[PDB]
Amino acid sequence: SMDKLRVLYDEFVTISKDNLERETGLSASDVDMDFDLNIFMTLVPVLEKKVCVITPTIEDDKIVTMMKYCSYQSFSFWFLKSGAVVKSVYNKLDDVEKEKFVATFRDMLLNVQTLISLNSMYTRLRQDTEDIVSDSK
Ligand code: NI
Repeated sequence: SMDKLRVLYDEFVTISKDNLERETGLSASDVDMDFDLNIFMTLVPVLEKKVCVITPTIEDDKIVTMMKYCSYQSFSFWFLKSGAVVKSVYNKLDDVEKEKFVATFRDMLLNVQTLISLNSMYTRLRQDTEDIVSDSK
């Protein structure tokens, strides 16, 4: 599940870096997928509120809208470098790579949705054990 995300995330980063460095002239900072997963998890709720709920059948134009609301300065590889958003990069792509980028972003937000649900199972199992420990004191 982290496995299919790391494929997507690395695609998303390769595409983003190419455009970001070309357009700004600045050098990307180092990738930390884990740091960026946290950022993505904060972001999913805010995209669902700002635009619409994220379902596996969410339409292209809805994703493309969400790309306006995702700031590269928040992520490891672009930390505080410039004001670029994901749409800023979509807009520099040719019409073929636009479809790939929409697919990659959509599929990445889906894997992040499944990562959120798994994480709140891990915390449920942890509460279930913590409740046992304190129900002796
Ligand atoms: Ni290009």
